[PDB]
Amino acid sequence: VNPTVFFDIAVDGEPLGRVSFELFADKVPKTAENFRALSTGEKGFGYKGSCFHRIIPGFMCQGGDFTRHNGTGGKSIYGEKFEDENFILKHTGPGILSMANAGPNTNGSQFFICTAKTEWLDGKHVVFGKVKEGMNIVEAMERFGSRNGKTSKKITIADCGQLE
Repeated sequence: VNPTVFFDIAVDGEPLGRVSFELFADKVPKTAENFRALSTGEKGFGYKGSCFHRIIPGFMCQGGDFTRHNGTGGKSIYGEKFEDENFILKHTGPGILSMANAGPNTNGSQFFICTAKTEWLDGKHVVFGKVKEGMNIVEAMERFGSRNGKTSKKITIADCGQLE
């Protein structure tokens, strides 16, 4: 019953592969629905064509800024920001999908895929999904990152949508 969303990842325009995410709509329905709708683009905007602007190997891949492409922008389907829904789920290891924010109750569209256990984020970032297929593609993306987060090539979501 939990939706599955896919991204097709491209590196400087060249196809890399597909990642699919289970979203935990049963635990965080409002947060999961935001990501789902942004992935299908059904509201008229969303993730298709946007980039991963910050990739730190051994930490995380961050994306979702589809308005300024650098970590300053993005917006949710509910408005510019929405609240922290709950903190039931924890950052338990690689593959966790969690919301980026700028303080309490400022979720927009930016998210990060964890590539390590990041327990110090528990209770501050809302966990809402996990990689289902294609963790190996996330691992491949991670190699184009750097210590300060700058990417050596442009990593883009060439296509995205809902599978299940």
